[PDB]
Amino acid sequence: SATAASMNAVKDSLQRGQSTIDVALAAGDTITDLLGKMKEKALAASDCSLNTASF
Amino acid sequence: SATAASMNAVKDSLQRGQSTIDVALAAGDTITDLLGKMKEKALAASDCSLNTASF
Repeated sequence: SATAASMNAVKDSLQRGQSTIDVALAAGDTITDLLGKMKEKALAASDCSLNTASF
Repeated sequence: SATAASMNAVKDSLQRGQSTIDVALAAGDTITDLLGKMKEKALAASDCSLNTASF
């Protein structure tokens, strides 16, 4: 029964790990969206027929 | 009959031994419970992802 109590202690560490990885995943989704937008902006800025004001 | 009286003297020593061992057993049960709790605490403290404040 001592071992079963120890497993009761293990579950808390696993739950904390779950929470940490969830936060990381949310931030990562936001970052991927921003990276797509940045790629579009960089593609638009590479046009050679633009004014000095659009660049 | 002298021997029977002597046995009457023996029974008291046996009863005192009973009492002493009973006290020891009660203390031992408490100690085993505390040892289980200590094992759980030591297992929890070995997690490498804890803060300086939880340790």
